[PDB]
Amino acid sequence: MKITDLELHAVGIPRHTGFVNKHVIVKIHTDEGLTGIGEMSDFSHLPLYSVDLHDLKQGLLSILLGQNPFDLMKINKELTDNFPETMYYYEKGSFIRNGIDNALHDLCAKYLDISVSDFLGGRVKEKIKVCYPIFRHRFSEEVESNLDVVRQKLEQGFDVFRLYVGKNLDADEEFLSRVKEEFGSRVRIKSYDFSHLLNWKDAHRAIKRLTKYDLGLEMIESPAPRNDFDGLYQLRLKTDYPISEHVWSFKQQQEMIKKDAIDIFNISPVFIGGLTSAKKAAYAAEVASKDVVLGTTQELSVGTAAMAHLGCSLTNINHTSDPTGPELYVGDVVKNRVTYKDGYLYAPDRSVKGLGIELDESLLAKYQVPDLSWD
Amino acid sequence: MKITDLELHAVGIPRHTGFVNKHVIVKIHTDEGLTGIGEMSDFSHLPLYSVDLHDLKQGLLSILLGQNPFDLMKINKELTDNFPETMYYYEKGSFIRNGIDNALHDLCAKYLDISVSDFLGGRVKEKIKVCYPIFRHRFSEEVESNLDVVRQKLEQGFDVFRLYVGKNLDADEEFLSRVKEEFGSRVRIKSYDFSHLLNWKDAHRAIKRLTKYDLGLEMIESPAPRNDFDGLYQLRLKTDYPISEHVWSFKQQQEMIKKDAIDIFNISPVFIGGLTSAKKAAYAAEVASKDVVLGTTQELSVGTAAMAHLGCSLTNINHTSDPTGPELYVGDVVKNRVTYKDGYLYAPDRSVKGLGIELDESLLAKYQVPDLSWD
Ligand SMILES: [Mg+2]
Ligand SMILES: [Mg+2]
Ligand SMILES: [Mg+2]
Ligand SMILES: [Mg+2]
Repeated sequence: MKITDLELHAVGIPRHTGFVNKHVIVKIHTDEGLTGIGEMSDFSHLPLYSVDLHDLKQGLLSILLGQNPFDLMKINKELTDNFPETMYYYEKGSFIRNGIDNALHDLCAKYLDISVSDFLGGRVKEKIKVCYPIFRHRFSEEVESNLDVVRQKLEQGFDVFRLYVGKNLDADEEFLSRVKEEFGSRVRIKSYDFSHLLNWKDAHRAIKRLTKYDLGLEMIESPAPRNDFDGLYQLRLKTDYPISEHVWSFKQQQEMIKKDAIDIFNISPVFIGGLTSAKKAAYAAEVASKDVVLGTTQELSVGTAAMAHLGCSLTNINHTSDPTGPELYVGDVVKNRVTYKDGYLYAPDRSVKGLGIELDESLLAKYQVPDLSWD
Repeated sequence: MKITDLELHAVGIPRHTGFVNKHVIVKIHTDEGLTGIGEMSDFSHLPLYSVDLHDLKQGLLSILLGQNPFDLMKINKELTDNFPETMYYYEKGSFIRNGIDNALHDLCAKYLDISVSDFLGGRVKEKIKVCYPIFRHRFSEEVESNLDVVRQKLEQGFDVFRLYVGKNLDADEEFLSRVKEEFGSRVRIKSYDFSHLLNWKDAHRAIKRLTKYDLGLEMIESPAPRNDFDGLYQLRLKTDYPISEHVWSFKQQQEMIKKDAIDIFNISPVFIGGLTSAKKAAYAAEVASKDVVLGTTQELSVGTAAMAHLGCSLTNINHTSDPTGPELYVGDVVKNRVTYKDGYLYAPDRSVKGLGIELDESLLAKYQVPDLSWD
């Protein structure tokens, strides 16, 4: 069983709002005709530079050519050697490793004629609760429009949301007030995400005023600057609600563990380098008796399916997760998108081997983009 | 006075050893006909991906177009907003910001008809001591070769070196023995650099045996894994010699200051985002009563000149520095290549406005490379 070729398809799929996120669909071919598919999800994040995919295909091929796809530990070590972790949330190297590792899982699973779920440790549950995002308000005028979004998604089954806050507290508070007023207990906002915008003391004051509204609130996410472990710790001591933070590197996770800086580790394959790395992160959390939730960068169906399988295999996910990326896009590049129902993400049919998702060539072509350049 | 255009020239200049590093020469044009030149030094570092320069030029132009080059604080803020610090030693965004900010210094100085030295705080000295690098031995068989290097470079005036260690302590030890044997006090090895290869306890063991040899030893550099602040501290306590570490981000530097983890801050524009950022880092070290030394990524003449001006303006450089990049290359792209005398790097003629270095279009074209792709 050996890797014989690699394909990278750049695609740009617009969100209902207009922004066109760029992703790279991965295909790993073997000598036995089995192909693994993966997704280097959402390259549209700072820094404001873009990677040469022609050069990248060459580098990755030199690494993968002739390898046994089942050598996940060996391959991932080499990937990390070439694409180091940098303690940076949006390191493009993480997205890259993610697409490759996830494609390898699909490949191995297909080879064994089993679902990726069975390759990841099996099932603990068949679905995991997720939430839909309401991006941060900048002006009070944006409130009405977001209430429409809430009413619309609730109508579709999403009764839980997560709100990005910190930019305009008066607006944040107006929104929450309007939500409690109209929906009562029909809607829950499980997290207030500050996206690392405020210093911990400023976040403390914000938390104090926003939490006057508790609509099934489960956590406060990223309430301090990136890598501010001490600030997270101090804030955790002053806040009743669990503090959650994204895991973007083992070094960063190690520090938050050692310093008992947070309560919930937000793990997402794309930010940590793939399923192999995400599992290690989740297990590290488990060994430390810490809670976990699956985060998101807003991936398409292929990337979301990866989390569907991983999420349904973990015993330490005790809160609502975030992967609802497909809901923000007008399209995808698969024959059948991931399944959501009543605010839950379902792990693909366990009887279907591999990831349980299939690429649609006509759609790959339709959304194809020449490169990953910015606008 | 406004920026009207930008040019990015990718160049590949082979090292005497053969390896061809890639750099990007920067030209920032204005409405008054004045052009600032800069250098995005050595992109040939991991991660194993390359930046699209056509896309990069568009992104940088969108930032700089129409701006007043004297608004250094405003521009650097916008540069950092688009190219965030990542606590990673070789973040390509740092090299990018460096080239731009350095070109802005040249541009501003040219406009004012003054040397960059006088735009940076003037002169404290006219030159700074530097050292030539002896890269780490992997096999004892290499000791002979490196000894020939020392003899040749000493003959050329370089009486101070820095030795990279950690791979083969037996070899490092043999080399140090042979050098003390053949040259005695004729040569000094001011630093034993571990390049983050060993965990602090293992480095402690190495240090104990390597420092049996003291040829004007000034510091032990990077004796702990990248960002291992606690490790640096513990090692700072057990080591008599000063501990130095490279500064790659303000967050990293802030933490090393807070924990008093090191004694000497190794600052180099390329790793921190340019002269503006390097000055802030140096001043922060000064406020903290800490020493500074100028580091290097092996830049060419334009990049080295930036440090020559900077180094000669600082009051807290009390040790030998590292910028001898030009010595490793077979050529450059300037009319007046940076040279050294008796192991010293002199600040450029204070009578020459700007950086004091002029590009040579013929050499620029000779060493031109189509892109920054890997080989
Ligand atoms: Mg978040
Ligand atoms: Mg995203
Ligand atoms: Mg060093
Ligand atoms: Mg270098």
